[PDB]
Amino acid sequence: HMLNVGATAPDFTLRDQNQQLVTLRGYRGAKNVLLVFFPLAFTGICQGELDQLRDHLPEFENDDSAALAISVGPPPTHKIWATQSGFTFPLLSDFWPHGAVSQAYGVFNEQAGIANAGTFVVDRSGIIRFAEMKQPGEVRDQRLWTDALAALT
Amino acid sequence: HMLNVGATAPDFTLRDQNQQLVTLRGYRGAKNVLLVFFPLAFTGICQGELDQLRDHLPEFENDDSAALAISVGPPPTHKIWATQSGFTFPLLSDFWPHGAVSQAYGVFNEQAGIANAGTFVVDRSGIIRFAEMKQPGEVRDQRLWTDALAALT
Repeated sequence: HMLNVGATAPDFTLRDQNQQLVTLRGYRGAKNVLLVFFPLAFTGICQGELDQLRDHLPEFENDDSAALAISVGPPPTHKIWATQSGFTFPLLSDFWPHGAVSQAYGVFNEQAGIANAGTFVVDRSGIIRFAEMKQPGEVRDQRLWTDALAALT
Repeated sequence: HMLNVGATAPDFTLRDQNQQLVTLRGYRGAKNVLLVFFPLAFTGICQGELDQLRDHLPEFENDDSAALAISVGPPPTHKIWATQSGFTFPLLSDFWPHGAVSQAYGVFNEQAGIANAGTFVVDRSGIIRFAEMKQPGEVRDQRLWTDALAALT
């Protein structure tokens, strides 16, 4: 089960698609952070969700907000996928330990070994202010993410 | 340590790039099996290795032998990579549990969470007849594999 609103966002340091280290706490005091967990690269549903994030990127990656996509895939996988899909935002690798970050946020699927489609908004204080789990047969509403971020400014 | 010649090749059941199950024991009493463990899809080092396999595929995949590539990546990853590289042989997913099959063959890298570049030849009885792990920094000479399979007829 997902970490609830008001809980302290577990810290993490993960490799992005270009092998750079990205730390959640690096955004404390500066930007609200949108964490988009997704199951697998090269799958239709994740493609659609990240394509929509790509299309509305300025509403998520700006002076007040940062957007980080997270999955169990390693950087080379995310690099190729990001290049083909045109993703310029960071795709982080919760690869080894496998899904450690996903488990900390309570969005890890132990049966399949992938992250569930959970989204969080972490405020400037490192506190989770928004938490949304994707429901069966549907895509997450991203207007809801922009509004949640806009509300924290 | 890596499993060496004389040992029983641990049995496995894994999904190939097209989600079809592939078991090692299915080849016993029929074909010699080349097991090629590789670290990560979309990396130059693994590309070079599997390209060499692809370029000489008829010598490994015939009436007397089959070739299986294995790594920790999931099927969608291998599917896309196989399509881009023109790989027609099975790329199996040692994805969940993470690196289980690789750990059973003693070719799993615990620091990086990937399989080391290990190659095995399993004969019709299920015994390892060839076992070689890539000297990281040096490239695998695949004519040594063909000779290993040549001696099993």
